[PDB]
Amino acid sequence: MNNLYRDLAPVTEAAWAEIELEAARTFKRHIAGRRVVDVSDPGGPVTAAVSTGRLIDVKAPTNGVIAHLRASKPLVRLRVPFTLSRNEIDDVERGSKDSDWEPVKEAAKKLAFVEDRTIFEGYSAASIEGIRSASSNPALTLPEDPREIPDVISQALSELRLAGVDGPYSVLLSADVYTKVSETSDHGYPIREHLNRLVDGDIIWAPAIDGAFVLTTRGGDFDLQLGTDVAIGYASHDTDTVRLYLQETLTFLCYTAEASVALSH
Amino acid sequence: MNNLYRDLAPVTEAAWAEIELEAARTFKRHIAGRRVVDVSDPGGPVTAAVSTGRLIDVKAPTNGVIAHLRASKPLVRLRVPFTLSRNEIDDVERGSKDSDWEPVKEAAKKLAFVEDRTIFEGYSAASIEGIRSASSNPALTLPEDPREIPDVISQALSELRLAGVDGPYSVLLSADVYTKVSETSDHGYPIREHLNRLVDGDIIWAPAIDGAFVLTTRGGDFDLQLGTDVAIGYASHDTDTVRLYLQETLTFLCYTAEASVALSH
Amino acid sequence: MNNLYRDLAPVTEAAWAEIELEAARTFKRHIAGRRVVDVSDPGGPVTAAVSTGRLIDVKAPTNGVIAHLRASKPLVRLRVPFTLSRNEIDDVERGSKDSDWEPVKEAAKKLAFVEDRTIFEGYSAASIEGIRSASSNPALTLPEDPREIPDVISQALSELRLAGVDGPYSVLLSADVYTKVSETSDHGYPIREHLNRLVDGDIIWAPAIDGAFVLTTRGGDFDLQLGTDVAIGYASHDTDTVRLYLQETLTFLCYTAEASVALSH
Repeated sequence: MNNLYRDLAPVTEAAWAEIELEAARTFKRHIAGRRVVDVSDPGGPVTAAVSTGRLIDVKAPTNGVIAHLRASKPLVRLRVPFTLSRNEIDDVERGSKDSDWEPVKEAAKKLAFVEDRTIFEGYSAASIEGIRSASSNPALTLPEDPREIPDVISQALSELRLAGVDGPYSVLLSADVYTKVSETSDHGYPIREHLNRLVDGDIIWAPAIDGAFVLTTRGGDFDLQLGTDVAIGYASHDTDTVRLYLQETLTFLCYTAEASVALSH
Repeated sequence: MNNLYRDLAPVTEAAWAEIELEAARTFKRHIAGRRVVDVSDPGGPVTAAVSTGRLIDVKAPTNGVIAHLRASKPLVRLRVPFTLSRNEIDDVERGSKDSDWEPVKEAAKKLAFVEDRTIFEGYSAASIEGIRSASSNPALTLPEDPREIPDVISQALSELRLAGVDGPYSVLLSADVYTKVSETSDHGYPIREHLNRLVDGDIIWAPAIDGAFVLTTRGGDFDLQLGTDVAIGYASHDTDTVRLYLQETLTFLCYTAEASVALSH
Repeated sequence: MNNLYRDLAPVTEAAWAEIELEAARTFKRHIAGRRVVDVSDPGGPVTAAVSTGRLIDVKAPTNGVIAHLRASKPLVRLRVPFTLSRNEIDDVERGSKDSDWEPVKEAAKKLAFVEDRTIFEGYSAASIEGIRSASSNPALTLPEDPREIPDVISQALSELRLAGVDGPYSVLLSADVYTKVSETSDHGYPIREHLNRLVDGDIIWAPAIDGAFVLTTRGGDFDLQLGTDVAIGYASHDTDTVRLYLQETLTFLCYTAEASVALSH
């Protein structure tokens, strides 16, 4: 066995398949960073840090010796526990098609939100600087009126052009901004269509992030190093409930500071 | 023979083919639920219920025994009788191309309307909860002005996005709302074109339903379990008329409560 | 895994085999309905109802439509929990041949009694009418004197003959009546031998039932529809005990009302 004690869980194979399907569907639906950043292959449970290739000055041990520490970025393991009714798990085998997988969906959405906020807004406790802070380009402010959002999007694209970066550009919108651009139409077209016409990439729904992000998907700028991908593990169970969790180990590294523009307000 | 005593009917094979063609054409034209919901293969005349996989607490027969009833949803058989002039049936063989199949068309439209209302508006007597009642998403109100319908459609799509559901979205419009969006044009385009641009699915004409419905066609949310599909049977005949009927046995089950948005007014 | 979490139980394979052997032996010993009624093949955990082939009038959804509900009989799941000492389970591997399987025997006898009472005495909460109530033939009264039991048995056979039913006849006796006929002898022969001479079937010991039953085993009259057969499942365990259960899902249907005679007192 491995650390996910799934064999110890009182969950059937059919219920396991349904739970995995629900978690994967929700995570894919609510994730936005993986669509733009480079996702490394999982390094395995052993992997604990990613080498940045740099050196840190440290006080030599003896005279006449120059000592340097090898810099690295630690992976963080993020775990989202959730509990399931054993009645629904048992109902799956009985042919039930509407088992209550809401805790799975909530946990998957929470994990996706944490991952996206880590990639974009950063996670200081994990020594991760997000795309917003690492952006050397000036930060714009989203206007209140949705019809003026294409203006600031064009301004951000102009800033990226002045930064000399190439490759397809993708716009990431928060839930509020995405809703505003979708529900507002101009010239018989929603504002989201205007934004999609502006860039050759795609308009990404990013409910976890704040404001908006404009960045290039040429590759080699944003790296999401994965220790292990999203997995479902088992914690404990009662006679009527099972306590599972969703966990993953990752770090995010930004290499190019001028490859993104961050918008707020 | 089977319960459809077609061999006992005074209807010729050519007239039978014409009647079946008319009934199938009208049913396909006037049906909307089958285009969005999952339609099971017919289970045969024996099938009487669909297992929901759940248990119902019942009072044990003896001490020390725990008893549970197996929950299921009963299929309902819906029959629409209609009568045909024997003169038209006889005229079919004589080469007549304009036989009066209006009763067939009326019966087929009535059966399609009953099926669609059962799927969407529900049929309580058959223990069927429609999509409208089963929708956990908030219910919107269609504005009187047709030009504002894309606004509430975008609002419903935003609600579905907040519900975390994926897959292509299809908008179902009642006869009144479909007529209003078709006959009203904005920016040199009918409002129906705006709605079609909003969603990646299709705008469905649903004359049976009320208001509008926005839902995802990803699959696995709406299930139409069929005992037997639509068939034409024979009841009786006079010297000048034949009494036939259109019948089908079905039930509708909704599995996902957040996969649809219902609009009224 | 399936809903019987046997892999999660702290029970060895040898102890499992002993427990299954004990449960099967006790159930076969104490069961009487399966010897006379037709036992269907298990339909699987999904099966929740059995179609009776009939229609129920329901209030049409729209005008000009005739609607009928498909009648069915729900399966009932009967579970008999029991607890075993972990010391005995561990002793099985150590070569112990006299492990305490009394809880298994008690649970198996209780399940057999519930099944037999359901078949014969009925279980109203499960919408099951027993053989006694479904019997259209008049009900006889068993005399107090065991030597007069062959008289009423012959009377019941005469009633079955007047009902025009054929096939071998089997007499089912309650524990009290079986004990009385066995322990009482006439003409150097127990009364049970007289009863066995009366019918071409067999005298069945039916400790669950009350009074006696005379019925024909020609087939096609009494049907025991099985969802799942008797199985042993796992519930929980302590450091010294394991909580298991015996469960099965079934319904009983009587097709011929004149194929049985029920005796009381």
